[PDB]
Amino acid sequence: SMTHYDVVVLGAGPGGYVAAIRAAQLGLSTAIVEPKYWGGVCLNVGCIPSKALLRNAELVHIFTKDAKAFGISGEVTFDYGIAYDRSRKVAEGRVAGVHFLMKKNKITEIHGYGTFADANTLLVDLNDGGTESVTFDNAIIATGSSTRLVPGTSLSANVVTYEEQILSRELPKSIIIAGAGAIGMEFGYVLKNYGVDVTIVEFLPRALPNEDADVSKEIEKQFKKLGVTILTATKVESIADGGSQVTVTVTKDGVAQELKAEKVLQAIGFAPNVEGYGLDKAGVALTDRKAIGVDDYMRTNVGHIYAIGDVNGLLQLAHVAEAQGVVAAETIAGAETLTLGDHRMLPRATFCQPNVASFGLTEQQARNEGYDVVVAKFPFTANAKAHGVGDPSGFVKLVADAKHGELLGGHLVGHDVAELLPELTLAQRWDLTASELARNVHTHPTMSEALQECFHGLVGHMINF
Amino acid sequence: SMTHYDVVVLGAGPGGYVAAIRAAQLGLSTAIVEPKYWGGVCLNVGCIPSKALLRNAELVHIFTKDAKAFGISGEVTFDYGIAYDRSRKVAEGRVAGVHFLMKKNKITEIHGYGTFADANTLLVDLNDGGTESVTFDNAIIATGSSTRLVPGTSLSANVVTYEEQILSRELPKSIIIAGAGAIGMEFGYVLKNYGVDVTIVEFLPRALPNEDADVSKEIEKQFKKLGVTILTATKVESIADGGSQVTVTVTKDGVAQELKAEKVLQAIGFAPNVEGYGLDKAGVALTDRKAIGVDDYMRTNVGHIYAIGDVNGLLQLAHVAEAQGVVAAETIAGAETLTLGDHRMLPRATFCQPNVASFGLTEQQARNEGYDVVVAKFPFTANAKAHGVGDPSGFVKLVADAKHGELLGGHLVGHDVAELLPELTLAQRWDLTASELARNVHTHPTMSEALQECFHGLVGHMINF
Ligand SMILES: Cc1cc2nc3c(=O)[nH]c(=O)nc-3n(C[C@H](O)[C@H](O)[C@H](O)COP(=O)(O)OP(=O)(O)OC[C@H]3O[C@@H](n4cnc5c(N)ncnc54)[C@H](O)[C@@H]3O)c2cc1C
Ligand SMILES: Cc1cc2nc3c(=O)[nH]c(=O)nc-3n(C[C@H](O)[C@H](O)[C@H](O)COP(=O)(O)OP(=O)(O)OC[C@H]3O[C@@H](n4cnc5c(N)ncnc54)[C@H](O)[C@@H]3O)c2cc1C
Ligand SMILES: COc1ccc(NC(=O)CN(C)S(=O)(=O)c2cc(Br)cnc2N)cc1
Ligand SMILES: COc1ccc(NC(=O)CN(C)S(=O)(=O)c2cc(Br)cnc2N)cc1
Repeated sequence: SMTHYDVVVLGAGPGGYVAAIRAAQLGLSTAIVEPKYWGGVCLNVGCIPSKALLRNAELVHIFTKDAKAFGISGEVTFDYGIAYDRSRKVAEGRVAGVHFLMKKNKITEIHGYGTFADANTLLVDLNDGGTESVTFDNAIIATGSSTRLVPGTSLSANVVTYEEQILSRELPKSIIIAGAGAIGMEFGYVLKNYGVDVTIVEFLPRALPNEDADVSKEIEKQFKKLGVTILTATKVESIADGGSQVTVTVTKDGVAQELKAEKVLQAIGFAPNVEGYGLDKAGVALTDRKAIGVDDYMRTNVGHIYAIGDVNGLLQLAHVAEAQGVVAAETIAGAETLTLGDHRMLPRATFCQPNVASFGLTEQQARNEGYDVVVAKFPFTANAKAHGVGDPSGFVKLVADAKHGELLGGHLVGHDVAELLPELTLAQRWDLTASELARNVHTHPTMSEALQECFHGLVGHMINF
Repeated sequence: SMTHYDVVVLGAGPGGYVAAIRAAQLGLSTAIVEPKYWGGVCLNVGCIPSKALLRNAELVHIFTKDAKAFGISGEVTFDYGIAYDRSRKVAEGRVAGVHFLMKKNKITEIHGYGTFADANTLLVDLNDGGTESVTFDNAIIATGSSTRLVPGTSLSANVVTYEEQILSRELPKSIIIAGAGAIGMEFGYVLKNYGVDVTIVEFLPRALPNEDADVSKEIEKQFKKLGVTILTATKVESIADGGSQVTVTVTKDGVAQELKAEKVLQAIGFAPNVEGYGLDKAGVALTDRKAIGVDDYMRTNVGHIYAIGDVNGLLQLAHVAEAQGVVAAETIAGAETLTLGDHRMLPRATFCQPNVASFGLTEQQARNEGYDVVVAKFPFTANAKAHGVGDPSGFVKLVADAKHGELLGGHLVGHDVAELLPELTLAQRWDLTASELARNVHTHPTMSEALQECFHGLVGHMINF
C-alpha cells in the first residue's frame, strides 16, 4: 500500500500519540507508526505501571513501620504477585485508552517499524511481514530512547533493564542497582519494601545528583533508615553473570571491591534511539551526544521534520514529550504556539515515599551563576496535615533573586509533594514574584501551606515557623 | 494589676495567634489573651485532630475493603482508641508550637478571659485566680464561634457537639448527624469506616449544599457506597434523649418520621461568640445575623477595634482567619496590604475521601450572574496517577468567562484534591487566563494533570479525553 499524509509520526509514546492528536485537532491528516508499544515506554513498562507498584510498596511501608502508631493489630502479608498483576491491569487500561483517543481523532494507526528512504518518504516493515510506503509533508520523530549500559557490560538472564525487571512477577532475593537517578531509587524503594536485599551504586557523590544537595541528603537518610544500602562516589567497573549469582566489580578511592547479588538492574541513563531507521537518508543531524538536534520549535535541520521526546535528549520525561509534541504540531499547522523555553525550569519528580519534586535552579547553581540569592526553607514538621498524615519528614525549599523576588527554583521532599509544583511553575513563567505569591491564600490544613510560608520567608518573615 | 500594650488580641485561635505574630513582626508591642485553647478550636478540637482521625479512617478502608485489590492478606483490625490517642498527640504538638511562636515573637500571653470595660480598656479574669486590667491602643477581637443547635433542641448526655464527640475515646453503636456540611460529612466518614452505623440529616436538598451541584451528587454517590445514609430535604424538629437511645423526629415533607440512635451530633453550623465579654461597653456593633460588623480591613465601627476569624461570620475557616489577622495587623501598623476581597473566591475543602475542594462560583451561579460561561470537565478515570493510587473516581470541573478565559470557579472531587487549588486561585487572583494556564507544564503522572486538561478544554479541545 502507498498513501499520503500531511503528518507522519514515528513512535506512539507520550510524545507521538499526543503530537498526533494535536495535528488531527488542527485539521491535519495524521498517521502514527508503532511496532510494539502503543503509549510507548511510559504507559506499558514505564511511568504508569511503576507508579502502581510504588503505591503498593507505600502501603507496605505504612504497615511495617507505622502499624503501632495507626493502631493496626494483625500479621498482615503483602503478595508482590498481586502488586504485579494490578500494575498490568492499570497499564492495560491506559494503553486501551490511547487506542480510544486515536480513533476519536480519526488517526490512522500503522503497525510496524518505519525507516526513512528520503526526506519525504517512509518505508514501513509491517509486523505481519508485509510492507507499506508512506509519503509525507511533515514527519515527527518520536522514537524515544533505550537503556545506556555500563561501558563494557552486557545484558543477560540476571543482568536486566527496567523492562525485564518491571515485568517480573517473581522477585529476587537480592539485587544491585547501577545508577541512583529517579528510576533507580523508585525500583530500590519497591523491592526493599517487598523484602528484597537492595544495594544501589552511584558514580556521583550524591543520590539523585541533579537535585538540590539538601534534597539528596534527605532522601539518602530515608533510604538508609528503610534498609537500602547506597554506595556513592563509586564506579561500576564490570558485571559478571555466573548464573547462580552476579558479581559486580566496583571502585572507590582506588579500591576495588566485589559485590554479589542474584540480579543486577542497569539504570544509569537512557540513550536516544537514533540508529537503524534511516536518519542519514533523511538528512537529520545528530548532536555531540548522539541525540537528534532541534531548535526551540522542535524542528530538525530539515525544515519539515521534527523531533520530540526522549530522542532529543533535552529532558527525558513524559510531560516534556507531550508538550514538545504539541509545539511541533502547532508549528506545522501554522497555529499559535509558545516554545517551552529553558528546560531547566520544567518540573520533575520521583515517586518513592517521601516524594521528591523540583524545578529550576538549585541553591548552589543560582549562586554560581551570579544571582542575588534568597532562600526560604519550611520543614514539614511545622505543617499540620503532614503530622495528620503520619509523615512529617521533609521540607519545601525555594530559591529566588533578591532584587524583585523572582523564583529561580523550587525543591521539595515530603509526602506527595509532586502535586504542589504547578503554583510555582505558573509563577515562574508569568513573572509572579514572592510578594504576589505570598498574597495567595492556601487551604488549611494542606501540605500546600508550606508553600505559602516560604513565599513569606522570601519577602520577609515566616509566620508559622 | 495594670499593664498596657500597642495591640491586645482577644482569643488565640488561628486568627488571633497569627494576628499577634504579624503585629509583633511590625514592631508593635503585643499581648494575647486566651483562657482554654491555645490554637483555639482548630488546633485543639477542630481541623488538626480531625485530619489525623480522617487519615486513620482512610487507612481502615484501604486495609479492609481494598485489601484484596492491593494483595493484602491476614486478619487485621484497627483500634479507634489508638486513632483517638494519636489525634491528641498531634493536637498537643501543634498547641506547643503556638507557645514557641509566641515566645519567638516576644508576645505576652495573658492566661484568662477578657471583658471590655470601655473602648480602650480590657478586664481579664486570670486562671490562677487573680485579675488584671489591660489598656490598649488597638484591639483585635478573634473570639471565634460556637455550635448552633437545631432550634428548640438541647445538648445532653447523648446529644453532643463536635467537641464532646472528637474527645470521645470509645465509639457508639449508632449515630445521627444533623447537618451535611464539611464537619458533618467528615465525622460521618470517620465513624462509618470504624463500623458505626451513620445517618446524616440535611435540611437542604443536597449534601454539601454550597458546592457545585455536580460535586454534591458525586460525593453523595461516594458516601452511599460507603454505607452512610444521607437524608436530604429533611427537617429535624425535635430530639429526645431517652438515655438508652435518642429519638429524632424528622420531617421530609409532608410527613413526620422517627429515627433512633445511641448518639446525635449537632453540626448544622456556628454562631459568632459575641455575648458575655463587654462588646456593648466598647461600642462594637453587631450585624443582623449577630456577627461582628467589619469593613474590608476588618475594622469594626470603632476605628481602633478589629474583628477577625469566625466572629465576623464572613467565612468560618482557619486559613481565612489567619489571612484576616494579617490584614488587620498590617492595617494597624500602617503597613502595605491587600484586602481579601470577595470571600466566595477563597478556597475551601472537605477532607473525607475522596476530598472535595472548590473556589469561586459554581457553574449555575456564573450563568445566573450573566457571564458567558465556558465549562470544562475532566474525570480521573482518564488520569494515570488516580488509577495507580487506586482511586479513579471524581473529576475536575472548571468554569470561566468566554471573553478572555478568566476563571470564575473550580470544583474538584477526588483523592487529595485539596492540594490542587493553589494554581487555580493564583490564576484568578492575578487575572491569568485559561490560555496562559494551558502552557504551564504539569509533572506526569499527577492528579494535577487533570487541571491542565481542563485548561485546554476551556481553550478549545482536551488531549487525553
Ligand atoms: C521505569 C521507568 C519509569 C519512568 N517513570 C517516569 C515518571 O514517573 N514520570 C515521567 O515523566 N517519565 C518517566 N519515565 C520516562 C518516560 O518513560 C519517558 O520519558 C517517555 O516514555 C518518553 O516518551 P517518548 O514518546 O518520547 O519515547 P517512548 O515513550 O519510549 O516511545 C517511543 C516509541 O517509539 C517507538 N519506535 C522507535 N523506533 C521506531 C521506528 N523506527 N518506527 C516506529 N516506531 C519506533 C518505540 O517502540 C517506542 O514505543 C520512566 C521511565 C522508566 C523506564
Ligand atoms: C470539627 C471541626 C473541624 C474543622 N475543620 C476545619 C478544616 O479542616 N479547615 C478549616 O479551615 N477550618 C476547620 N474548622 C473551622 C476552624 O476550626 C475555625 O474556622 C477556626 O478555629 C477559627 O479560628 P478563630 O481564631 O477565628 O476562632 P477560634 O479557632 O474558635 O479560636 C477562638 C478562641 O477565642 C477564645 N475566646 C473567646 N472569647 C474570649 C474572651 N472573652 N477572652 C479571651 N478569649 C476568648 C476562645 O477560647 C477560643 O480559643 C473546623 C471546625 C471544627 C469544629
Ligand atoms: C471514554 O473513554 C476514554 C478512554 C481513555 C481516555 N483517556 C486516557 O486513558 C488517558 N491517557 C491514556 S492516560 O494514560 O491516562 C495519560 C497519559 C499521559 Br502520557 C498523560 N496524561 C494522561 N491522562 C479517555 C476516555
Ligand atoms: C521549633 O519548634 C517549632 C515547631 C513547630 C512550629 N510551628 C507550628 O507548630 C505551626 N502551627 C502551630 S500549625 O499547627 O502547624 C499551623 C496552624 C495553622 Br491555623 C496554619 N499553619 C500551620 N503550620 C514552630 C516551632
